[PDB]
Amino acid sequence: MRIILLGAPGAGKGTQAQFIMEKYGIPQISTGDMLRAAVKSGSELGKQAKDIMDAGKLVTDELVIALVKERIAQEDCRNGFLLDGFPRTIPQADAMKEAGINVDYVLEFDVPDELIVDRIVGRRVHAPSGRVYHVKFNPPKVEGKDDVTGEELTTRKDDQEETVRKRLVEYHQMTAALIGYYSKEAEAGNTKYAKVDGTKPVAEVRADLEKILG
Ligand SMILES: Nc1ncnc2c1ncn2[C@@H]1O[C@H](COP(=O)(O)OP(=O)(O)OP(=O)(O)OP(=O)(O)OP(=O)(O)OC[C@H]2O[C@@H](n3cnc4c(N)ncnc43)[C@H](O)[C@@H]2O)[C@@H](O)[C@H]1O
Ligand SMILES: [Mg+2]
Ligand code: NA
Repeated sequence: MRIILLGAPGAGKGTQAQFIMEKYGIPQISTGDMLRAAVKSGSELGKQAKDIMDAGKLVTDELVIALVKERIAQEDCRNGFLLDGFPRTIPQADAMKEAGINVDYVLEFDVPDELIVDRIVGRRVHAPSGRVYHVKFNPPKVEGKDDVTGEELTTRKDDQEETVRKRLVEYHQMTAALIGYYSKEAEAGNTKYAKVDGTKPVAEVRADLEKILG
């Protein structure tokens, strides 16, 4: 199974990705996670993203296309994968088409703009795994600690309010058009498309997605 997650910043894509990965045993391909990891490790492919992400801007198409192409060539992607943050622009989507990368589901996470800032400012992450928490809405069992590894959670450098607002502008300017893109693909029978209410509690969004994915 191959899946794309669409939605504004903070819509809950990464949170729900964890559950989908487990049930269907496919890896999460998170371009945000991959870019942050490249910056942290000083990897030649992706370290350039540091200043761009801090500015709340999109990394160039060619860089993230290269990162994704490298990542889905791995053997753990041979029987399916979950795309989380990719594609993020029309050219990124067309690059997938050009490469002949078909998907089975495109899942849109709907959340009002007014909820995004207070979600992201409370976000805490376990970088090695991609797991994320919220200090109020979805906290760890032990404050500041990853539930699975017990390792110390961190705060992303680009998660302050002003940077979030810039990300939201970028989204509406560049990324929202992917709804129509994959809605059109679905009408052609090239994939299924489904929209969920991302304001529901985490477990209910999970249940709604499970009902769609069967
Ligand atoms: N293809 C690409 N092309 C170009 N540039 C790219 C790129 N991909 C990345 N980049 C670059 O990387 C930068 C950062 O991008 P990115 O890594 O994607 O961060 P983002 O834009 O802020 O949005 P996320 O996808 O991380 O949020 P999410 O939808 O996964 O929600 P989450 O589960 O975390 O949840 C949010 C919070 O709410 C909580 N939460 C989750 N679900 C619920 C719920 N139902 N109820 C209450 N709280 C919830 C969570 O605990 C969490 O705290 C970009 O600006 C860009 O520079
Ligand atoms: Mg994500
Ligand atoms: Na398909």
